[PDB]
Amino acid sequence: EFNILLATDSYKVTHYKQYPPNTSKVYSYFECREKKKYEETVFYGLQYILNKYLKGKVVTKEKIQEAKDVYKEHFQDDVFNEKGWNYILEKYDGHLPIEIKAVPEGFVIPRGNVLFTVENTDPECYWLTNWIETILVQSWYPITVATNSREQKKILAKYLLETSGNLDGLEYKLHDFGYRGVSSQETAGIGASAHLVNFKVTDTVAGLALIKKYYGTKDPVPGYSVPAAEHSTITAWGKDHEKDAFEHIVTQFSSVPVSVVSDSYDIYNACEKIWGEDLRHLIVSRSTQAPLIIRPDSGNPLDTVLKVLEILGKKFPVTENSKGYKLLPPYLRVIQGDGVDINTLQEIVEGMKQKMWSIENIAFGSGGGLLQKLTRDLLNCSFKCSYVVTNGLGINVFKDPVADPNKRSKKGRLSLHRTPAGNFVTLEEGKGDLEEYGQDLLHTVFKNGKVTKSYSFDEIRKNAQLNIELE
Amino acid sequence: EFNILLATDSYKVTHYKQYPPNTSKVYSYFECREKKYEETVFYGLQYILNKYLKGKVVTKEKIQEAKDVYKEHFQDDVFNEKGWNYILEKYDGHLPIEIKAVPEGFVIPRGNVLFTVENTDPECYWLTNWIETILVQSWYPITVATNSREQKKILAKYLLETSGNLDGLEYKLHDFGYRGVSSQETAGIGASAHLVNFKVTDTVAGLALIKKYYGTKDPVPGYSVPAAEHSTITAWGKDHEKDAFEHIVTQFSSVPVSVVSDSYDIYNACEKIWGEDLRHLIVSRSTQAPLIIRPDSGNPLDTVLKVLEILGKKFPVTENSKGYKLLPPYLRVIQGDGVDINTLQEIVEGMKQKMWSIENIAFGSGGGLLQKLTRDLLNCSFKCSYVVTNGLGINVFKDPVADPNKRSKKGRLSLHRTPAGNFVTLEEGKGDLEEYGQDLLHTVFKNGKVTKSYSFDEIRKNAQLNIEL
Repeated sequence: EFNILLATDSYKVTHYKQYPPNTSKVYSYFECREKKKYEETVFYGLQYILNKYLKGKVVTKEKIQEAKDVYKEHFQDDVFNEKGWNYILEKYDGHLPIEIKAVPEGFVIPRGNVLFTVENTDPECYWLTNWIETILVQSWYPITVATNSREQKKILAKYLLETSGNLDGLEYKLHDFGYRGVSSQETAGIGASAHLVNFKVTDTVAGLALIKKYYGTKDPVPGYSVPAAEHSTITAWGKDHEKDAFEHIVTQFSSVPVSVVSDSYDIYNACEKIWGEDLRHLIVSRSTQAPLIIRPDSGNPLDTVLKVLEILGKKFPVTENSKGYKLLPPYLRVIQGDGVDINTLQEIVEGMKQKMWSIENIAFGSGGGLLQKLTRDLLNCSFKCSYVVTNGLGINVFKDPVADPNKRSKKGRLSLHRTPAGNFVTLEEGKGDLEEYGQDLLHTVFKNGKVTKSYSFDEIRKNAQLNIELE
Repeated sequence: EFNILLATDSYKVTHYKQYPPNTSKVYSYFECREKKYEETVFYGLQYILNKYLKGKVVTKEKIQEAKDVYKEHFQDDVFNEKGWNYILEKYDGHLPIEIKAVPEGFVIPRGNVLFTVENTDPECYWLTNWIETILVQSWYPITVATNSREQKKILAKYLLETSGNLDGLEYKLHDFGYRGVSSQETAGIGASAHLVNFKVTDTVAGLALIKKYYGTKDPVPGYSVPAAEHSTITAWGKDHEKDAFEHIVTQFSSVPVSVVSDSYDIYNACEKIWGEDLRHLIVSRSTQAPLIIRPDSGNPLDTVLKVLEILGKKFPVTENSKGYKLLPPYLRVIQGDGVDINTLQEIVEGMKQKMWSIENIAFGSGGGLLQKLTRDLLNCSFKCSYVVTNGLGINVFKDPVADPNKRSKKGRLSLHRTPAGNFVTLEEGKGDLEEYGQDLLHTVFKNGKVTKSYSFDEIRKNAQLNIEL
C-alpha cells in the first residue's frame, strides 16, 4: 500500500529542523517558469494526484512506524518528525491540513504564471507544505504531455485548414502509440489521458480507465482505436507470403477501417505491386467508412511519406480538391507512425504541402515522442516557497541566483487574474487583495483532506480547445 | 486493480484474427538492437514477472470488464472472450507462457538475445505477443541501469587517475530524480535501477521496490544525508542567509550535511559566509561529518571550478599523492544542477585539467538520470522470430529495405559463450547443433510461476565494472 510518509525526496525528512524557529505558515506555488517555444501550457493532471494520493486518511500508526524504521536505516540516524506526523493522525484523523488552490483543469495559461498554490492550515504543520512538493511537482508530466500534444494539434490544424478548407477529422490525426515506450504502467495511463485532452485516438488503453475513475465523460469512452496489423501478424506468414497476409487481414476486417504495416520487407513494392496491383480489387471496393490505411514504419519519415503518396497516386484514382491539393480516394489513407515528434510532424506536413498533397490523406502515430521524450525542463515546471509567517509577521521570500536570472522566483502571496485586454497576469506580494484586477482565477481544490472542486473530462477538453477550433 | 486484459496496445486485441490459420506457436525475443552504449545491463524483468504476470491474472470479472471497454473503444465486438475464458477455465487463470532470460545484472553487448517468450498451449498462440507491451517496458530499468553504469565508468576513471583509488565511488552519483519523473511507479523502478550501480538516493520509492521484489542482506540498498533546499534557506529572509546556514549546520553538527548555497550569490556565500563568517563552524567538524556545499545554478563546469578556487583560498588545501589538490576532510562539494552523462564527463575532465581531485566532489542528477531516456537509446525491441503453422516450424523476421538496422533475428534463439569468452547469439535453432556449448538463458517464468530469481546483491555483483573486479 502507498505511504505518503515515504513519498517525498529523502532530504525533506530533515527540513522540519531547518526552517526559522517560530514559523507558523509556509506558502508555496507552482509555475511553468518563463525562459529568456511553448508559450502557453495546458493545466491538467492535479485532480488525479489529489484523489489518488492526497485525500482522506493518509496517515496511520502503522505508516508512521514503517517510515520511522526505513529512515533510521536510510540516514543511519534518527532524524524523522514522528511527533509532527502523530499530531496529524491524532488531531485530524490522518487527513492533511493543507489547502491547495488551482486554476481550472484544461485552462491554457501563458508561461510564468501561478498555476497552483499550497499552504498549511494549522501552524503546527508549517513543514507539511513542502513535504508534498515531490508528489505535486509530478504534475509536470500530464501538463507537459497535454501541452506538447496540443502544440502538435495546432500544427495539424493549420496545415489541414490550408490544404482542405476545414478541420474535419482533426481529433483523429495524432494517434498515441506510446504504451510500450513509456517507463511504467502508471505513466502510460497518466500520459495517455493527457493526450486525450486534445485528440480522440489511442492504443494506450490504460488512459481510458484513469479518465473514467478520476475525471469522467458523458460518452462511454474518451478514446478510440481501429484494427491494425503489427509486423508479427505479417511476418508470421513467411517471407514469400506477404500478399497472403495482407489479403487475409483486409478480408477479416472488410467493413471497419484497418491499418496494415507495409514495410516488413519492401514498403515501395508493397504499395506499388501488392496493394497497387495484386490486391487492388480488394481496396477499391471498400466503404468510405472502412478505408485501408497503409502504414510505412521505416526510412526517413518525410522522404518515405512522399514516395508512398507518389506511388499510390499513380495506382489509384486521385482527385484535386477545391484548394488545389491532391486527394487519395476515400477508401485509401496513410498513417506515418515511425519517428514522429513535434519537429518531424512539422517537417512532414510542410513537405506534403510543398508537393501539393492534402493533409486529409494522412494521420500520424507517435509513441516515445508523445509520451516519453519530455522532461520537467521543457516548460520549467517548478515549485517554490514565496511566503512565510514567522513570529506572527508575514515575509515575502524568494530565490534569485546571481548567475541565472531565469531561476528567480516570485515573492509573497500570489493570485491569477484576467487583464483588461483579456490576457493573464500573476500578482505578487498579496497585491490581489487590492482588488484592482477582478476575481482570482485560482479556486480551492483541496482543503484538510477533502477534494473541494472537481472537473469532468468534458470540461477540461472544452477549456483546452484551440482558438482555430473556437473560430 | 490491475487487469492484464487491459494492459496491451489496443491493436493487439485484434491480432488473434490475423495470424495464419492453424498457428500453434508464436515465439518472440527481446534485444537491445545494434546500430556509445556498446553493452547493456539487463535489469528489471523480475519486477514485471512478479507484479503483473504471475499467478491468477484472469478472472470472470476481468474478462467482462475488458469485453465492455473494447466494445466501446473499437465501436465493435472484436475482443477474444473465448480465448481468455479458455485460460481461466483450463489453467485457473495462470498464463501458459514460458520466458527464458539472461541473469539480472548481466552486462551484455548490444544485439544479443536477452529474453525469449513462447506459448506452452497451442490454443494460446495469440498470447505471446499480447504481453509484448508489458514486457517491453523492461527497456526503462535496463536503460537507467545502463546509463547509470556508464556514468560510474567515467567517475571511476577520473577518481582513479586523480586519487589513486576508488574509495567512495558508489557515493559519487546521487539520484535526485523523484520530482522529475513521470509517476510514482516510474520513480521506484528508476531509482532501483540506479542502485544497481550506486548507494545514494533521495528517491525513497526505490527502497521498497527492492525490498519487495529482489532483497538485500543489508537493511536498505541506498542511503541519504540531511540537506537543505532553497525554501529552508530563503524562508529566513534575504538578509539572513548566514543565520540559516548557521542554524542548519548546528542542527546537523555531527552527521554530513549538504547546504544549497546559490539562493542569492553562490560566490559570496562561499567566500564570505562559509569562508569567513562561519568558517569556525566548518573547520571544527568531523571527517565523518563534512559540510557539503551545493551550487545549483550557472554553467556547471565554470561554477564548480570557481567554487573550488574560492574554497581553496579560504581553507587549508593539501596535495594528495597523485599531485592533485584536496580540500580538508570536513569540506566537500556536490554539483546537483544540469548533470547528465555528457556534462558529468565535462566537469571531471575540467577538474582534472585544473589539478583538482575528484575526491572533492559528488554529483546529483535527476531528470538526466531517470527521465531523459527513451526506448531508442539502446534500441530495445521485441519481435517474433519463429512460428509453427500446420505443424511446420518457420523462421520469420522483418528486414525493411530502407533501414537494415531494423532487421530482426530468425528462428529459435540461444545465447552462448564464444571460445574467447564473449557472448554470441545463435539463430535458426543452431544452438541445438551443440557446437557452442550450453544456452546461457535460463527459464524464469513458466505457466504462471516464476521459476528463477535473483537477489539485489547478486545483481550488483553481476553489474560490477571491470576496474572494480
